[PDB]
Amino acid sequence: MLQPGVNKFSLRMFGSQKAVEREQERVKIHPYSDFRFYWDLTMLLLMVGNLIIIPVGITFFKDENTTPWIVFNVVSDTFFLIDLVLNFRTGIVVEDNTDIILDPRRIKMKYLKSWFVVDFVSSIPVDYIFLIVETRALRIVRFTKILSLLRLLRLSRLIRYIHQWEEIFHMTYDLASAVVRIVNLIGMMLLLCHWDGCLQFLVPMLQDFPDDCWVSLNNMVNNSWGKQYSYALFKAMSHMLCIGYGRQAPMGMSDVWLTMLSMIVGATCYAMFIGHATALIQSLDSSRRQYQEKYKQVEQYMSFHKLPPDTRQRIHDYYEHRYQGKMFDEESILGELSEPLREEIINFNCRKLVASMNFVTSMLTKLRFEVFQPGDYIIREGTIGKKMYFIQHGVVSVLTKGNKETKLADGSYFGEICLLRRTASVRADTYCRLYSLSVDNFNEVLEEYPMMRRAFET
Amino acid sequence: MLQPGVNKFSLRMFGSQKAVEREQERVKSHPYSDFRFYWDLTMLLLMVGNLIIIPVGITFFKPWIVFNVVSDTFFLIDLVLNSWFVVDFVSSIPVDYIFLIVELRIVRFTKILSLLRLLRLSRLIRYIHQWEEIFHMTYDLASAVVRIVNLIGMMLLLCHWDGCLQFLVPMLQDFPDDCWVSLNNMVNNSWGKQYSYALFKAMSHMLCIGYGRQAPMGMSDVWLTMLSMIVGATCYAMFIGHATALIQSLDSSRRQYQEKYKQVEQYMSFHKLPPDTRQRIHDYYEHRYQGKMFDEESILGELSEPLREEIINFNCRKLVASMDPNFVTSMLTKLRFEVFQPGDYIIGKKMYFIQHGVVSVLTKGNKETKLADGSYFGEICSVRADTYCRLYSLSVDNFNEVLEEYPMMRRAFET
Amino acid sequence: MLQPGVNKFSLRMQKAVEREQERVKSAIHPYSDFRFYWDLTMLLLMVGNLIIIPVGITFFKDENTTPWIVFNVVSDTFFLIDLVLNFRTGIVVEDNTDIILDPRRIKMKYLKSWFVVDFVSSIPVDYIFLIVETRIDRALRIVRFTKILSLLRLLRLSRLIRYIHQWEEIFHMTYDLASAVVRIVNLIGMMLLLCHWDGCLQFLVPMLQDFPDDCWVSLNNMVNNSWGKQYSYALFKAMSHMLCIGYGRQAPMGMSDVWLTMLSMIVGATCYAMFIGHATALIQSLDSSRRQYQEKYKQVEQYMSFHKLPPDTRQRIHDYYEHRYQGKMFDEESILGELSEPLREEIINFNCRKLVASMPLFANADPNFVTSMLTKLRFEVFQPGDYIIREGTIGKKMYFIQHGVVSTKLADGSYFGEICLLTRGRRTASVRADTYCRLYSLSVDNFNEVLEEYPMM
Amino acid sequence: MLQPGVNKFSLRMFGSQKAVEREQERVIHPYSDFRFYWDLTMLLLMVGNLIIIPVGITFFKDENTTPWIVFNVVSDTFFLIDLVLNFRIKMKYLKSWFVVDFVSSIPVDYIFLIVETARALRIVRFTKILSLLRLLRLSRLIRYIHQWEEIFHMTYDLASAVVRIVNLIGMMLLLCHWDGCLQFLVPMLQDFPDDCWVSLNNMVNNSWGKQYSYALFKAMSHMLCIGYGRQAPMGMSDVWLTMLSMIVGATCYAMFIGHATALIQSLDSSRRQYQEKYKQVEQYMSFHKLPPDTRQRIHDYYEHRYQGKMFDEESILGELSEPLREEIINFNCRKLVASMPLFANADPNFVTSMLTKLRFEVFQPGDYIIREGTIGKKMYFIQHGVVSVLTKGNKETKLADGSYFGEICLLTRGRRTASVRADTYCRLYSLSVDNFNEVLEEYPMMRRAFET
Ligand SMILES: COc1cc2c(cc1OC)CC(=O)N(CCCN(C)C[C@H]1Cc3cc(OC)c(OC)cc31)CC2
Repeated sequence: MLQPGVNKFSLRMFGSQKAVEREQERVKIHPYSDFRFYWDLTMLLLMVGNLIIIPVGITFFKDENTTPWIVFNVVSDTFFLIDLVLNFRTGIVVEDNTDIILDPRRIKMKYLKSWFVVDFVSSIPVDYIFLIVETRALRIVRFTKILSLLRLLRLSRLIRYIHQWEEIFHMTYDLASAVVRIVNLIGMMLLLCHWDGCLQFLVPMLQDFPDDCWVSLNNMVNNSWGKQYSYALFKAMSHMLCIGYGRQAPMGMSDVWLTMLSMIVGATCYAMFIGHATALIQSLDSSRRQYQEKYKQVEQYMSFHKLPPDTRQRIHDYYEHRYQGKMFDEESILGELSEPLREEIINFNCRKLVASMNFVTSMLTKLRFEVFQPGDYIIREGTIGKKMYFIQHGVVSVLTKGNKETKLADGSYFGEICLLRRTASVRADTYCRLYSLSVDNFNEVLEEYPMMRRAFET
Repeated sequence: MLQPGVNKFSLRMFGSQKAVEREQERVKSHPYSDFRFYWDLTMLLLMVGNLIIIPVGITFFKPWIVFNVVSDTFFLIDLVLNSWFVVDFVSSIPVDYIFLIVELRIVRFTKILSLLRLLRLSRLIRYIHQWEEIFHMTYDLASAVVRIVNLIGMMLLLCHWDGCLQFLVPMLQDFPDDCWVSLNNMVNNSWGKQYSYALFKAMSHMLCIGYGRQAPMGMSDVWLTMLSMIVGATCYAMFIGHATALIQSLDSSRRQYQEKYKQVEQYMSFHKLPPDTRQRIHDYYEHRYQGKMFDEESILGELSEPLREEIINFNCRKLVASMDPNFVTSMLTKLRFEVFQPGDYIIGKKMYFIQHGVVSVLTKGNKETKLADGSYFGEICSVRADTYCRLYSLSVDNFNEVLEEYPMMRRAFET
Repeated sequence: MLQPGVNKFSLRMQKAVEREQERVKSAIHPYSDFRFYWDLTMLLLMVGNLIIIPVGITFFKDENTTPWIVFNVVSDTFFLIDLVLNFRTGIVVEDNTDIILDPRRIKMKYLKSWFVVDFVSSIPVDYIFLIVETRIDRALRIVRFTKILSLLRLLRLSRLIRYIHQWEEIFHMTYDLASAVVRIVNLIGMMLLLCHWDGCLQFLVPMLQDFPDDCWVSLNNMVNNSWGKQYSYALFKAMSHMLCIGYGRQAPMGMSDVWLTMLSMIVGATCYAMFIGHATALIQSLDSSRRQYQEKYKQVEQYMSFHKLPPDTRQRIHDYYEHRYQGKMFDEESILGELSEPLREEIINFNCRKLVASMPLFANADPNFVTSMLTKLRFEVFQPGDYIIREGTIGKKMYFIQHGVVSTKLADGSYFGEICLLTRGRRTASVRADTYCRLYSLSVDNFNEVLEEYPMM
Repeated sequence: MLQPGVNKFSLRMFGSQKAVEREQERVIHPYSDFRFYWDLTMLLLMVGNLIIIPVGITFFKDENTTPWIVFNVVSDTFFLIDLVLNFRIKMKYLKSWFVVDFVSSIPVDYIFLIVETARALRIVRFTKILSLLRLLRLSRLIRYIHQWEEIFHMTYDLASAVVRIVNLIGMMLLLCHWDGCLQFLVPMLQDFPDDCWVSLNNMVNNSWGKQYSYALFKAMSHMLCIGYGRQAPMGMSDVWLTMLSMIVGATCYAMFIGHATALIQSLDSSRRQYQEKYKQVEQYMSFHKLPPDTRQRIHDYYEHRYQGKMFDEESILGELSEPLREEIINFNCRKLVASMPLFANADPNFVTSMLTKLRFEVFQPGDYIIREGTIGKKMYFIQHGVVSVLTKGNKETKLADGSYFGEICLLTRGRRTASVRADTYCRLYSLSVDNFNEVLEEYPMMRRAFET
């Protein structure tokens, strides 16, 4: 299973099949192996369970040496040693370059600059081994508890595993991905609040019961772990939201300093999260802002030249019925694409129109999109012929004595004459989305294409 | 009648009347029709009444039987006329009354079923968006205040929901001694006071001021105020972020003007510019752009040909005609805007058209010639500027292409 | 006298000033000195009223003392005077000299700018109401309605902001950090005025309802305390509502207090939120070229990572950027483009005459095409160790050394290999860069085209 | 060592010692190493006094013992030496901060009380007020730190960002404890009022530890806008001090949060500039109706061409100088363009010009690169991926990195003899025929060599 390649992500990370096979011959543990996926899924599950339950067990409750908590801790930590020794035989992507690092020497030397020390200190049963090497009892309990808090260093594993797997899975960068990111931020913040509540319940217990503690004043001595956890989370979330100090203001120096640090970090983190979410939602609403800026610049330009209200209203109508209220660019998007994709776009969008009438593939590279408005002349009499048109969605009425009122439907074509002084003229009935072809473009595309131009001229 | 026949908001969707007859066969095959507009308006009024009345009735005052049955009739009209199907299927029928047919806990079940009736706010969300672009006034500061007031509006109905919920939860489970009601002794006071205190706790929790006159004691109070605080603060913070972003976007053009002037400040810092020029540059930007930015070239090259023709005509018809439509029009299509500054020398291969201001001519023979709006000069193939002129330019080369492109009387023009 | 004859702000917007006189010779101009001083007198007197009236009408119960009445009536006389002077005045709006000398024109324009508010604020509605009541002749109701109708005078905020805006659009000479501080202190002034008004209201709303036991005045034992020791705590509650600190000493109890607290939380916190957003926007707009430089460097580093460049180049490019743009943007081509001619040639002259005129060929000739080719010059920045030109390479680009000394050693004002342009072939000199030499450049094509367009020399 | 010749990052400013020799030729230098050591000791002693002076003034009533006198006189002497060292350029500085530096450096309070020796208690109050006004090392520290910003900086990445927020929070905690000591000092100077908060809290004779750790709590509660403290102000000098504390704390915290959020947002800017472009393109496909397959095959092209890494190749190349563009293009393309035999014998100048005429191009698997019967227009130097060339009765021949397909019709014409197809995301380097023609017409040295 160490050989990578799964249609869920490998076929998207590597569009062609062969590249995926190339990954396989790279082996001839891999980052993209399915066994790695299963291992990291089980990891995330069990280790998030640890990050949630360990602060509850070690801060609240008594008689920690009971069988269920002990066996849970030892099995989790043994899995942690397993993945720790696995980290000495693995591979990661470096600076986005796909490097297998199947050599243990490399995955040791270059890993000797990572956070390996954090994983070392976290993934060893410090509480048990420190108790054994020592073997004042309350003081030893204090050390073993405060070092048991070091099991929460698995947040580093969580964040690194998320970072290596944030880019693997995507569906659509719309509200679906944005809500995923904001939900991840909210989950991290509630994890922080849970940790802070457990800390504010444990620091009194670590000192043993004070008389100047929030626990004594609130009489939360021997009621329940559920209510105590609920009220500690209450204090932590009130601190970050800046509601207050719960029921009573701090009374003891220990709790004064504790609430000071808790509320400073909570307020700072809440402000950071709120600003990040606001920036994310503005990025979601980015498409409207560009159009708003362009329209405000247009309005200021019209005011700078003192245009009459009729022209201003016509300009407003043209802008609202050209860009449809949110902005895009023809030139840049058609210039930042490879040849096959550009020809695919110009074929699908603009081939049915020409098919209603390799020269064509070279003529299609000169069709300029163009939108007019009702009542506006397209071609005017007395104007030298310089352009034709290819209706994509519009109805143009020819102005002629014979052609009193016509409605040219989709896929029509006019102005072709004088290509090879307009005889007539046409208006716009509805919102017509024309195309265009300058006579110079036709002359060029023809003169680099002579081997059929010798019959085109006829 | 499915025929819209609207010349006020359907005219914005389709400017010409002809498309109206097109919409005619669109009927013969409507969201913009009169009947749908009337139905949506009546349903909108009734559902606003729903959102601001039913939470009051379900929580307080444990008549109203008249209002709920008639409301359900119009909801059924929506479903038969009709993405979000189970939501309407649940919050479109009298679930509370029909639940008793299936069956104190039962009575409580009817109310929590009625709590699902609020989901039409989602229908309002979709509706309020699709009325947003059909009609508009302008993009001035006034419309922004309207948007902010509407934002405050749905956040305030959210406050109403939150207060009703915060009064209901300690009311469903009788009234425990640890509930905020028991602590405030306001068990049997007036409806006004109860609603005021509920909306007050909700207001404080979202606005992060306090809990009120007390602090949560029972587990129900703690957890209720818990989620109240988190959701209220979060939603209010995003609301304020959106409002401030919109306000800052209102005066955008001034912002880009300021950033461009800051970049010019850096540029003048680099080249050790003398203070006189460092002040003249500031004045020239204060009057050329008037502290608010635009780009004439991009806008002109972006507009459709008839529109661009309209603006260029309205700007320069009197200017050029003061010296065939096609030749003069092509000449107009090549005028550049060259706002000058007082005391700046002007001029010889270019001619100048003065739209605004006063220009002076310096010569040794005659003392000067005073010119005004519309006068043409520089016609060859030095002079000063007195006021903040807005001269127009005609480069000789551009004149050459304008002449050569039309050969009907080209040799006559060069003659 | 009514003619605008100032030499401070009318100068900024010279013969046009005489044209301003012309627009008055057709007969008060908004830019007139007397108008400006009179508007300043209203500025002071408006600030005074907006502070005193809410305190006077709320505090100092049974306000039958004479000096307050004298001050109020004289202020009302100034208000009638300035309202009637608002008739037949020039209003420069839309950056256009709309002097509207026509009485109908000034009438309609003033009727387009909160006319009815101006009348209702200017007229002493309290005095007229009391005099008509005395002419006519529930007593306590009339007593409270006296203060209620005197409260109509707070509509003068609209006039105050209108006058300051008529001056805000004039005083815009600075847009540096000083202007940001001016905007910030204006925001703080408006916010503190709202604090003062909310504090006065926190007492007025109870006061107009006498003093019920549920009001905070009763519970705080502040019924009989001094006026200062009441205003201070009222403003304390106003700021405690605005800043979202708390309800004050004790939570709201009565329905009136609860609803007033709700309204104060809204009008307080929302306005403070807009204030904070404005402050953050201004402090970020203070430093923007640094942000743009950071974005450009991030894009360049991102591109450099895209091409898997060796670390030596990844250090050389970083050094080049930090010693070329040095954390602050400058786009020479665009800035020069969007400048009118005379400023452009002035900048180019001051930059380039001493540098380029060192060698004799262009110095001898007439400086018109010389100025043109100077405007055609380009900015180039080099780094030590990189050879500017190579031996056995076609010499086509001269260099005018504005700064630094590079290798013989050439000091500032020298020139690099100008003989290559007039000759042709491969240059045999490999000049070595030794300093951060900011040079100037051109091309042989530019030289050929300037000699073609100007073949006189 | 009063000259800036140093063997550290100062060299990064001025590479060659001859460039450094210019400053040695001109030349106390602020950039000198001795001034560097003096600035570090200034920083250390300045932060020490900025933490200790407000506490020494307020809680330590009549600290007439010798240690405090020694501390104060050492500070006075060292600040005076710093002032006299900080002194041609003085006239430019003359209208700046000499009143500031004079009042900050000298012991105004101590010299004031010497000439004096209920007037005595008022003199003590004046001494305390003068020593408080002497705290202008806030401004001094701001100046000296702001000097360092231009002096040295490695990168503006996340590493420096967290440092910037840490600096802001350190300055803000400086403000916190200043306000904490103030909230005790102002009531203390009046003598403990009955209605004051200290009296209500019974914190009248408690130790320095409590009187500091709860005053700090009170003074940064108003900063985090959490509340007042144990009680409402009650006292009215107290409520005015609460006015000032509320305003300054909330306003400064608002500015600090705005600045920090803006920094963390500008930290990730390229991703935003790519997301905006992708939203624009998404609207482009929404406008001209297209099948979902084309939408997917454009999304894939962006995800494997820009990779979410938003950069503009033309602008980045242009804004660089030629003696820096040359190394980039060389490292990217010397192996590729020297691979084919015809250009291996080409002139280095001709090679570099052809490199400057090279253009980056990307393709997708299954998409034709060159077709059958089309007019040949460009040339290709494959840099990545594998390409499948199909030439009539030919199987899927697979060229690799460094190869070249399309070299035909480099100067000739005719229809395409073969059709190629991309097997992977082959990142090519295109090369148009007209560019080849123009480089040969401006380098006619080997026109006759390439004529064959
Ligand atoms: C009163 O101070 C602020 C208020 C607002 C804003 C900014 C403020 O300070 C940064 C804008 C905003 O997002 N908010 C944040 C609201 C979040 N909390 C709940 C508001 C209150 C608690 C908090 C947190 C603060 O710091 C961010 C703060 O600074 C004085 C004020 C407050 C809404 C209005």
